[PDB]
Amino acid sequence: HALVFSYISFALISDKRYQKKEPLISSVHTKVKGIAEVKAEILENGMKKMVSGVFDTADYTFPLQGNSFFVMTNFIKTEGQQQGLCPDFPTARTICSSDRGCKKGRMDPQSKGIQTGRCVVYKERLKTCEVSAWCPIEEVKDAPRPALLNSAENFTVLIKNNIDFPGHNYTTRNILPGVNITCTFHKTQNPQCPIFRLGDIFQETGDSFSDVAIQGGIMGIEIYWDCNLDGWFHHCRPKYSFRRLDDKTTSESLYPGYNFRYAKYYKENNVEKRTLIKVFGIRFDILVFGTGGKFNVIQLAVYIGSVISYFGLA
Amino acid sequence: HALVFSYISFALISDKRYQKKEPLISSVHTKVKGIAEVKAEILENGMKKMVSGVFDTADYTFPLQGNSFFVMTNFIKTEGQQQGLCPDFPTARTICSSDRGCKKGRMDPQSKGIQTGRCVVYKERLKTCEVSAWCPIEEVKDAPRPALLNSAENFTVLIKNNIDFPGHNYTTRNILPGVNITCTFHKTQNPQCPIFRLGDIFQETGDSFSDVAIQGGIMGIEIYWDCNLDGWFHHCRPKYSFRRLDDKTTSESLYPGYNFRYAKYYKENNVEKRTLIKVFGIRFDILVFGTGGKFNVIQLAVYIGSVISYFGLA
Amino acid sequence: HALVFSYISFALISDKRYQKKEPLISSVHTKVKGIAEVKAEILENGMKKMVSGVFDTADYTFPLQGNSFFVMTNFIKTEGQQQGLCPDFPTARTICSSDRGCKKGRMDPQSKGIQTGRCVVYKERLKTCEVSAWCPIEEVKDAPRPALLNSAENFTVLIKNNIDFPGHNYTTRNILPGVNITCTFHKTQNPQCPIFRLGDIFQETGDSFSDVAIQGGIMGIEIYWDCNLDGWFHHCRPKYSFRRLDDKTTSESLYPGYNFRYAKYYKENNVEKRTLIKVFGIRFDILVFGTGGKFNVIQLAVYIGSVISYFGLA
Ligand SMILES: COc1ccc(CC(=O)N[C@@H](N/C(=N\C#N)Nc2cccc3ncccc23)C(C)(C)C)cc1OC
Ligand SMILES: COc1ccc(CC(=O)N[C@@H](N/C(=N\C#N)Nc2cccc3ncccc23)C(C)(C)C)cc1OC
Ligand SMILES: COc1ccc(CC(=O)N[C@@H](N/C(=N\C#N)Nc2cccc3ncccc23)C(C)(C)C)cc1OC
Ligand SMILES: *[C@@H]1O[C@H](CO)[C@@H](O)[C@H](O)[C@H]1NC(C)=O
Ligand SMILES: *[C@@H]1O[C@H](CO)[C@@H](O)[C@H](O)[C@H]1NC(C)=O
Ligand SMILES: *[C@@H]1O[C@H](CO)[C@@H](O)[C@H](O)[C@H]1NC(C)=O
Ligand SMILES: *[C@@H]1O[C@H](CO)[C@@H](O)[C@H](O)[C@H]1NC(C)=O
Ligand SMILES: *[C@@H]1O[C@H](CO)[C@@H](O)[C@H](O)[C@H]1NC(C)=O
Ligand SMILES: *[C@@H]1O[C@H](CO)[C@@H](O)[C@H](O)[C@H]1NC(C)=O
Ligand SMILES: *[C@@H]1O[C@H](CO)[C@@H](O)[C@H](O)[C@H]1NC(C)=O
Ligand SMILES: *[C@@H]1O[C@H](CO)[C@@H](O)[C@H](O)[C@H]1NC(C)=O
Ligand SMILES: *[C@@H]1O[C@H](CO)[C@@H](O)[C@H](O)[C@H]1NC(C)=O
Repeated sequence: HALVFSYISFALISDKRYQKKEPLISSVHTKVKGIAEVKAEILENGMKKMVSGVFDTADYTFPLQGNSFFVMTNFIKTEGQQQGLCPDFPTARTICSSDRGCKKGRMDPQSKGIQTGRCVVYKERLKTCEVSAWCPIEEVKDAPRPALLNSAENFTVLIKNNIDFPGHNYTTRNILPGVNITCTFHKTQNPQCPIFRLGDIFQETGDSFSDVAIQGGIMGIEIYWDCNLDGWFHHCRPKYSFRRLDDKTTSESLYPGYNFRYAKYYKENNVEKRTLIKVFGIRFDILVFGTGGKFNVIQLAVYIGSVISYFGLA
Repeated sequence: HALVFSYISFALISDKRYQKKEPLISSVHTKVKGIAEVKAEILENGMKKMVSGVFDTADYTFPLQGNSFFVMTNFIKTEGQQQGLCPDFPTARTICSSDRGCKKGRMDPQSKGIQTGRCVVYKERLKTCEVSAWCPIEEVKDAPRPALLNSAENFTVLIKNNIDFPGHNYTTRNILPGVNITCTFHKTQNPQCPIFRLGDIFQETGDSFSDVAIQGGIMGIEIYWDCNLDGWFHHCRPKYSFRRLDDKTTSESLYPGYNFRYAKYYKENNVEKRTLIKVFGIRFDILVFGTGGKFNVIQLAVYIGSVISYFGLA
Repeated sequence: HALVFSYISFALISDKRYQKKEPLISSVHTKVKGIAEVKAEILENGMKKMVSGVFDTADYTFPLQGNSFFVMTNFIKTEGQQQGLCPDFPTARTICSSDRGCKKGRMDPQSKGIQTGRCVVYKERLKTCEVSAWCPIEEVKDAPRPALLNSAENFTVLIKNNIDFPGHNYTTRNILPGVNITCTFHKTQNPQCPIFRLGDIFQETGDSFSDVAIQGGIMGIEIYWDCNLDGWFHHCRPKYSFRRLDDKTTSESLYPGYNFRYAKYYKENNVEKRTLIKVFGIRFDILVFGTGGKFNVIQLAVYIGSVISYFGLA
C-alpha cells in the first residue's frame, strides 16, 4: 500500500499537478537580413530575355503581420496589361475550332477573363476563345527552373519573441540581456540563438530549399515555452523546432505551393494599365505556445482529496 | 449505490475525463477563385460617369494574413488629390456664414484637413470652412446603390487548414489525400468540402450578401476539430460553421461596415499627387479551434481518486 | 473538522471550480481617427531641405491585420534609387584605403549592396568600397530629432472587439448597444470607453510618447474578459490594460525600435527606378483573452469526490 501512496506522490511531482497551468501570450517582431543578386535568362513570349539586378530587403519582403512573414524566392513578371478584348492563352480548355465552342459571357476557373463568344487566332492559325480582361493574358507557363532569388537559403532571420503570463504576472523576452548576438542557430551549438539561416531551417525539416523556392511553400517555426514560476525550480526558456506546414499536394486543382498575384497600376499615354507580377515565395509561420507553472494551494487540495480515497483503498 | 457508481463511470466515458485535452495549432492557406465584370454608372462631382472593366484575382483581393483574407466588394474613387489649400466638403459641420465660424488650425473628426480660419465658397454662394489637405476633398457621399463588384457572392474560396497537436505529436490537414476536389460546400451534401461560395456563406448566416457588400462587413468562418487520439476510437475531422462577426451598428459614430482608405501616390507635371480609393469589402476571419484527446493514466488516477470517496458515501 | 469542510466549500466558491472554464474567441476591428500637420527642416545629403504637408488617415496607417495595427510616427525618404554601380555609404566597415580592402562579391550585413572589389571616392578624397545596388545608397543617418509625425500621440483609436464562447454558445461585443460613443478612455472615468488617445496609452504605460515615436516601437493593448454564464451571477465585460511589448534593447545589433524599408517602384526616362522610404512607427498589438464560466455538474461531482476523502480525514 505504501508504494501506491508513494507512486501517487511521485505522480504528483512528475505531472506537476501541484502547479496551476497558465496560458501563454506571445508577440513577435522579426528583422530579416541579407541581399540577393539575380542574373538569369528567362523566356518571355517565346523570346529570350535577360533578368538582372540586385534585390535588397525592401524588394523581397515586407514586415511580419499575424506572427508570420514572407520571403519572395521566385517571380514571373507580365508587364503592360491593359483592359480590353483579347484571345485567351492556349490551353486544353481555351482552344476553339469555331465560334460555336465559345459561349459569350462564359467564365472559366483557369481563365482570367470573360469570354466574348468568339473564336480567334492566338498565333499561326491556332485559335483560342476570345476573352475580355487585362491583356495580353499572362502566360500559362512554369516557374523559372532555377528560382531567380535562389540565394533565399542564405538569408538570416532574427526573431524577437515577448511572452507574458497574466495570471502569474510574469513577463520575459526571447533574447535575454547580455547574450552574444553574433551567432547562427544550431540544434546543439546555439539552441538559444535567435538568428536562423533559412537554408538551416530547411535542412532541419529535411526539405531541400531550392525545390520549395522554385514554386513557393509555407514553412513554420515553433517556439516552445515550458516555464515554471516557483522560486526553487525556475526555468522559462524557449525551444526552437521547425516544421513544414505546406501540404505539398502537387496537384493543379489544389493550387500547390505558395504564390500570389501582385498588381501594380500605372497610366501610360492616357491609358489605364497594369503590371501583373506573379510572386513565388516561402511564408514563415511563427508559432509560440507555453504553459506557466506556479504552486497553487487549492489545486493541491483537490489532488489530495482524490488521492486520499484512492489511498485508503490500497 | 451501484447505480451511483455506474453513473460515475458513465460520467467518465461521457465527459471523456480519461483523456487529457491538448490545445490546437492551426495554420491557414487560402486561394480565392473567380472574376467580376463591372459595368455601372456612378455620379462624380455632380456629373454622370461610366465605370467599366473586368476585375481578376489581383484586383479585388490580396493574400491572407493573420488567418483572415479580404475581398473588395465595392469602391469609391477620388483621383488627382494634391497637397494644398481648398474649401472643405459641405456638411453640417463645415458650412460657414462668415470667416468667424472657422478657427485657424481647428481639426474636425469628420474633416480630412486642418482649417485655415477662412470661410470660402464651395459652389454657388454656398460657403464652407477652407482647409489644408489633399485636394479636392473627397466627396461625402453614399456608396454605390448596387455594389460595383456585386458578383462577390459568386466567387469561391478554397481554405486549406493544417492542425498540429504537439503534446500528442499528431499532425493532420483539412484536405485528406484522394478527396474529390471538385465540390461546393453544403451543410449536408458536402460537409468536408473546402470550396465555399461566398453567397453560400451569407445564406447560411442568414444575411443577404448584397446589403453587406454595398458598405462592407466582416464575416467569420469557424473550423472545429474535435479529435480523439486513441486507436480504438479515433476521429479528427473539421466542422465548418459560419457566423457574422460584423456588429452592424448602423450608426455614423460607430463607423458601420468595413472599409478603408487606400492611397496611391504618383507625380504629374512635377507635382506630388495622390489618388484616394475608398475600399468597401468583406473581410473573412478564419477561426480554428480544437482539443486533442488521448488516454492519460494519471488523469484517470485522479478521477478514480475522487470517485472512490464520492463512491463510498453512496 | 467542520471548519475544514467549510474552508473546502469556500475554496470551491472562491476558485469557482463548480464552473467549467471555456476558451475565448476574439475578433478585432479598429478605426483610427485624426490627422497630422508636418512642417520640419530635414538635412538631406548635406543640404537643408524642407518637409511640409498634411497627413490624413490613408497616409500614416493601413487596416489592422492579425489583431494589430501600425501608425507611422516618423520617416526618412531617399528618392531616385536605380540599379547600378556606386560607392557604398562611408561607415567603419565601408571605408577603404586601396582596392585591396574590397573583395569582389563580398556582402556585408550593414551594406545594402554587393561589393565590386574596387575602392572609389565617395566625396573629397574619402574612399568607400564600391558596391552594386539601388543607388545612390540610402544615407546611414539618425532619425529626425523631432519625429515628423509627432502629433501621433493626439490621434484616437477606436477598438471594436467581438468575443464568442462556443462551448456555452455565448456571443457578445466590446461595445454594448446604447453606450454614449463620445468618450475618451480613462482608467477611472471611462473604463469601458473604446476610444483611446495614443498619448493616453503611453502615459498609462509610463513611456514618453515622443521618444518612442522618433525611432519607432511596439505597443500592446490588452483586453481581458472574465465572464460568468450563470444567470444568478452574470458579468461579461472587458478590462483594458496597456503594456509596452517593445524590448528597448538600444543596441545596433538587436535592431532597436520598430521600422521597415518601404519600396515604391516607378519608371523615369525609360529607366527602372525605386524610391526607398524608411518608415518609423508604433505598431499596436491588441491582445484579447478570456474564460467562460458556467455551472458544470460533472466538474462539481469530481470536486465533491476529492473533498469527501479530504473531508473524512479531518
Ligand atoms: C507591406 O509593405 C510593403 C512593402 C513593399 C511594397 C512594394 C512591393 O510590392 N514589393 C514587391 N517586390 C518587388 N516588386 C514589386 N511590386 N520586387 C522587385 C524589385 C525589382 C524588380 C522586380 N522584378 C520583378 C519582380 C519583383 C521585383 C514584393 C511584393 C514585396 C515582393 C509594398 C508594400 O505594401 C504597401
Ligand atoms: C498585399 O499585396 C498587394 C496586392 C495588390 C496590391 C494592389 C492594390 O492595392 N489593389 C487594390 N485594388 C485595386 N486598385 C488599387 N489600388 N483594384 C482596381 C483595379 C482596377 C480599377 C480600380 N478602380 C477603382 C478601385 C479599384 C480598382 C486593392 C486594395 C487590393 C483592392 C497591393 C498589395 O500590397 C502591396
Ligand atoms: C494596406 O493597404 C495599403 C494602404 C496604403 C498604402 C500606401 C502606402 O504605402 N502609404 C505609406 N505612407 C506614405 N507614403 C508612401 N509610400 N505616406 C506619405 C504621404 C505623403 C508623403 C510622404 N513622404 C514621405 C513618407 C511618407 C509619405 C505607409 C507605408 C502606409 C506609411 C499601401 C497599402 O498596401 C497596398
Ligand atoms: C550561400 O553562400 C555560400 C558562401 O558564400 C555559397 O557558397 C553558396 O553558393 C550560397 N548559396 C546560394 C544559394 O547562393
Ligand atoms: C507584478 O509584479 C511586479 C514585481 O515587482 C509588481 O511590482 C507589480 O505590481 C505586479 N503587478 C500587479 C498587477 O500586481
Ligand atoms: C560573440 O561570438 C563571436 C563568435 O562566436 C566572437 O567573434 C565575438 O567576439 C563574441 N562577442 C563577444 C562580446 O564575446
Ligand atoms: C451568379 O452566377 C449565376 C449563374 O451564372 C447568375 O445567375 C447570378 O446572377 C450571378 N450573381 C451575381 C451577383 O452576378
Ligand atoms: C512523432 O510520431 C512519429 C510517428 O512515426 C515518430 O516517427 C516521431 O519520432 C514522433 N516525434 C517525436 C518527437 O518523438
Ligand atoms: C468529382 O465530382 C464531380 C461532380 O461531383 C464529377 O464530375 C467528377 O468526375 C468527380 N471526380 C472524380 C475523380 O471522381
Ligand atoms: C495635441 O493637441 C493639444 C491640443 O490641441 C496640443 O496642445 C498639443 O500640443 C498636441 N500635441 C502634439 C504632439 O502636437
Ligand atoms: C444558442 O443560443 C440561442 C439562444 O436563443 C439559441 O437560439 C441557439 O439555437 C443556440 N445555438 C445552438 C447551436 O443550439
Ligand atoms: C455623451 O457625452 C458627451 C460628453 O460626455 C455629451 O456632450 C453628450 O451629450 C453625450 N451624449 C448623449 C447622447 O448623452
